[PDB]
Amino acid sequence: GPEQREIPDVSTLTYAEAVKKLTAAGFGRFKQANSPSTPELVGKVIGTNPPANQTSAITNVVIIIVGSGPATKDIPDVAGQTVDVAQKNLNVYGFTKFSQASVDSPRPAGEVTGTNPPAGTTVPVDSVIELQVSK
Repeated sequence: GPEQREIPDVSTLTYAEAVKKLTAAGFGRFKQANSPSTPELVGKVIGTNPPANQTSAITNVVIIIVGSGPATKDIPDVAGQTVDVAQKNLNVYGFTKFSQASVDSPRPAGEVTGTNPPAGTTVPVDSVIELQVSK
């Protein structure tokens, strides 16, 4: 038997599968990374550095990359309503981290004038949205 062990091809199906089977293969040295990719493949391994078809020495660090599917949303238009009410509606369908930018109030005041990124821009929901409010 070689010092190299074969990497199970169940990794492709799920990270959980990868780890358990690879653990049963004798590997205990891992390096994990995840990269944003096609959301419908979230949680599965999208690639390992040691191949599933070749045998790799068990002294090797297995670099396992997980397919990460982030929650992203387009910032909607909720301008024309109050800062408090706008954040509330937007939060339900969008983001939880807000920042406020003061813009000059000609006629509207207190009400949301718009968003920092142009409406329709899709960004990670974990990212901070800046709301343009009439000071």
